Amino acid sequence: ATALTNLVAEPFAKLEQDFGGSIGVYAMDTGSGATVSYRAEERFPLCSSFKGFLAAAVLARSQQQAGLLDTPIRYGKNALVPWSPISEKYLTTGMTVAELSAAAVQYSDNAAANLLLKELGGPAGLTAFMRSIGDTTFRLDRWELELNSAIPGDARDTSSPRAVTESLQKLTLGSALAAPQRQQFVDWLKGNTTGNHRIRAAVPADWAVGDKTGTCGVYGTANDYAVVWPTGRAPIVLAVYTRAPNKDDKHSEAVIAAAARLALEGLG
Ligand SMILES: *C(=O)N1C[C@H](NOS(=O)(=O)O)CC[C@H]1C#N
Ligand SMILES: [Cl-]
Repeated sequence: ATALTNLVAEPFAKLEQDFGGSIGVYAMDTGSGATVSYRAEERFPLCSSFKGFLAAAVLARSQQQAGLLDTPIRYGKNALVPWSPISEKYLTTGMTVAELSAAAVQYSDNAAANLLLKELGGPAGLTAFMRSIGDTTFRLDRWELELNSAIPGDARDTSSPRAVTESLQKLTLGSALAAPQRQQFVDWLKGNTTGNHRIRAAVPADWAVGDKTGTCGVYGTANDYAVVWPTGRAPIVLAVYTRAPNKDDKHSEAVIAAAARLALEGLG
């Protein structure tokens, strides 16, 4: 007999009632292969969460371009956009590709993400990297900040929780990348600073977590994805995405953390 997915689903539905929108969740236990899935194939806006996959695409590029990571990108004023706290600090000097990548992942630095997008040939460059690892769902169309609009019905700049999770698993645990680059991706995720009230809030403090958040700032639209390493057990890969129908519906970190908990607890 298979899982009773109605029973697995029930507490997510309840959560989304008080939230006033939609929650998408996919979790995969890499030990057992068990999964939790709720609206896991619906599209949700990526917001800043594309920046993790961006860093991975940069790492993929570096495999073929020795020293790309230690190459400084020296930029002007036009690179800068709000929510770019690290790239703003280094305007007068520049930042290496590695530094920009760390800033994109760990501070969700907007300007740094746009600078790296330019290196890959724009949003379409990153989408093409995702297609190269078999993600047919992911689509990044625009740049920071336009990609944050999160307008109801817009398929631009979205993916599914499931596709996010499968791609995250390929890049962090599978061999999609070479082992040094894979470790570098994990290290960047592990050092994220913006995720303490989301998936990390659901995980025992002594378990290692790498994550990337997104917060569009409208339409209740926010997210997190992560790899979790329970001590002495196979890692878990999961993604939690939200949206809501009104522009002024608040997003909620508590809801994200609650959905992560339900997902993690439901794996077996
Ligand atoms: C991305 O979604 N961002 C970047 C920035 N940081 O928030 S995040 O949730 O940590 O990713 C502010 C909100 C939004 C923008 N712009
Ligand atoms: Cl400029």
